[PDB]
Amino acid sequence: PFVEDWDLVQTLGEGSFGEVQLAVNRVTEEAVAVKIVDMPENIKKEICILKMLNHENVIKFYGHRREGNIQYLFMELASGGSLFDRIEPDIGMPEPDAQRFFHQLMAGVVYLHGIGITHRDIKPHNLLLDERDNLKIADYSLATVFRYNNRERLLNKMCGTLPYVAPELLKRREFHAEPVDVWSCGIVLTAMLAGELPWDQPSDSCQEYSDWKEKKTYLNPWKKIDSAPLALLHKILVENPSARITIPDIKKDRWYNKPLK
Ligand SMILES: CN1CCN(c2ccc(OCc3ccccc3)c(C(=O)Nc3cccnc3)c2)CC1
Repeated sequence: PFVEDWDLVQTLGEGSFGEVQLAVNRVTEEAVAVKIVDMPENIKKEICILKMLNHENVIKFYGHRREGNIQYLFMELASGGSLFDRIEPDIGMPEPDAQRFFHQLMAGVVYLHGIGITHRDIKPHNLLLDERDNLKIADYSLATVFRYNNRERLLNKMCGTLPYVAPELLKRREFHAEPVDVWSCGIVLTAMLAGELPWDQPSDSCQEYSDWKEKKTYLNPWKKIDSAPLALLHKILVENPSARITIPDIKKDRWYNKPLK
């Protein structure tokens, strides 16, 4: 029935593990986002995490259907598109829009981490907008459990997107999940405020990453950023994950608490 219930109108994007399509129902014309996977059982894990999600700043999971070898995952379509499309290259966006999206990103991330889930691929492509421009964290294909029965487990898989990835994930055999998601959030904030990513990756072979470690914020992208948010970015984009600021402390930051417009 699926082909008789739903029409796949277009490609929306690809997750790390899969591809998702705009689907419109042939009776109701209801429009949804559908992820279709040809069935290895990473998907079983993805589904199970998707079933846990209940928050305003996380995408809405409708449910799943398995037909043939193929699995179907249905989710709320984000009528606002992705955050990536609100970033003007070389410019970013107005500082108050950035702050609001960053407040919302932090709300979603706090939520995930409080259920012991790490997203592992936070970037503007995976941050979607509803009709009222409320941000929603999407794509749980790399998400995983880092805390269960109140015990933390360290991660050891490299994954994500290079320019968003924390430097410890390139160097350490094992590392803590939360500080890696905090890192990526800082790269997203950079992108929102400067319309460009600071480095290809956070390794010593990368000159722009060295420049930042030497504190040369007279260079781009940093020179485009006002002093208050830059001060936050200095706390987030700290190489040593154990000195990196934590989300509770982000919520006390000066710019984070600045009334804007
Ligand atoms: C008017 N249109 C409305 C829809 N517009 C739009 C554009 C990209 C999208 O996803 C990109 C994506 C991001 C991550 C992974 C794959 C694809 C979605 C969307 O709703 N996707 C989605 C929803 C729920 C769960 N997952 C993805 C919607 C573009 C503007």
